[PDB]
This record gives sequence, C-alpha cells and structure tokens, in this order.
Amino acid sequence: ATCDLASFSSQWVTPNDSLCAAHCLVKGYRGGYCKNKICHCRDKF
Repeated sequence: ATCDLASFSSQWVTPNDSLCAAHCLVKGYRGGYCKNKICHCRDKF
C-alpha cells in the first residue's frame, strides 16, 4: 500500500488534485512517501 502511485491521470481518473502528482510534477517528480494524504515525492523523472 505504498503511496508510490496515483500519478495524476496515469492510472487514475484524477481531475487535478495532486495527491501524488501535480505538486511533484512542478519539479518533475512522480512518487514518494506520503504524509497525512499528500505523498512527498522522492524520485524525479
């Protein structure tokens, strides 16, 4: 149950809410350990 997924609309019908995408995408990340709800990406693409 790692929060290393939910990369926006990659494999989810995500509308805009980052969760583990949008925020990271700004820098260029797509996966990381989650805290509370938002994943703090620790891997850049």
